[PDB]
Amino acid sequence: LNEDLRLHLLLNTSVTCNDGSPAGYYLKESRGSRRWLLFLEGGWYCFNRENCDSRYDTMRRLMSSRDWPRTRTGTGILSSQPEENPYWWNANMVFIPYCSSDVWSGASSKEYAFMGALIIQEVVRELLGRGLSGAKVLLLAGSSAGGTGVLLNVDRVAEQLEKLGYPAIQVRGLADSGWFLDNKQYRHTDCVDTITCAPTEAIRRGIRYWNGVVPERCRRQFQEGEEWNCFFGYKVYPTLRSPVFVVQWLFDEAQLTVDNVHLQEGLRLYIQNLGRELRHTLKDVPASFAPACLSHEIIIRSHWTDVQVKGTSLPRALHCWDRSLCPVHLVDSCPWPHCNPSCPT
Ligand SMILES: *[C@@H]1O[C@H](CO)[C@@H](O)[C@H](O)[C@H]1NC(C)=O
Ligand SMILES: [Cl-]
Repeated sequence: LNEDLRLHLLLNTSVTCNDGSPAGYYLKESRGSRRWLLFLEGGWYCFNRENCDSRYDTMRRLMSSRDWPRTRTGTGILSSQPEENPYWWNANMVFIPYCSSDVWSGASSKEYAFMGALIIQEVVRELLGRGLSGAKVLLLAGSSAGGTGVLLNVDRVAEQLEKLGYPAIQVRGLADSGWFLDNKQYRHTDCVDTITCAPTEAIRRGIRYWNGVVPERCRRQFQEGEEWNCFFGYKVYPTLRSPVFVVQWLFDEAQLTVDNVHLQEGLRLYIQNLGRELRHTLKDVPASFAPACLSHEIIIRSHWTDVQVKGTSLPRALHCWDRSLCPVHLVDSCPWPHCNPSCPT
């Protein structure tokens, strides 16, 4: 097929996936478009040697490029089909697979390797030779751990480009399902399994184990040793220099899982309070889209055009935002999961 994204493994083979195989990116160039969409894949993380070994058996794709296919079809925001992607089908499309298990924060060279931030850096620089140097807009986008990666890296990439001599390129971000709360769990549990570890504790261990770096402007706000705060969207958002659009299910499953909810009286309240706290953190975020659904991820799913908030679709909210650089602070007020009719299933 004419329209598939093609795999490029990183020429510098010292920047690697967890297991030492080369990292990489898929690319579909678009004749004539000055819009670049760079997508960071998600899929959790591992914060100790034992959890990582276990992920290596269960989910090897997420720790190695050995079996990556040479092509991939872009879906959602990365689709070249006008019906699937009405404003940006004609964009330069890039998919960066997530094989560092580090929320894209790993920045050192030397057991498992965690080099997420360096993979992004490396992909940006290779792309300059394939046409990124003439871009008007570089949209750094991501889902789940990729979404959080956007927040950790978008200003780093803005700096990388001005340092390399390409200041005219407008760097922006789009974080989907990467906006989490460092809250108290519903029912307590000791941190042992990835999926049920409290978010706060998970990042504390992750950041040390990974040698993870956080954006500089957020790092300065918190004490030495408390860099884990910068993994949380409401804490990193305020000092961002690059513009960022935030897409977040008010009742995100990954959030519920880490809050040790499993799917009552007390639970209803906790859940409904979650939704409320979420809304509160989006109050000063005009570029947001936050439907009251219980779900996780949206932007590279084929059905992303379906969801609406206040009569506006996600592709339309994004296009208006792009144009402002038609409403934009699109947060559902209805208070219980699925109260929005447009939710998916
Ligand atoms: C290649 O990547 C390695 C590991 O990050 C880095 O140390 C080395 O300097 C890179 N090569 C360059 C920038 O030429
Ligand atoms: Cl061309």
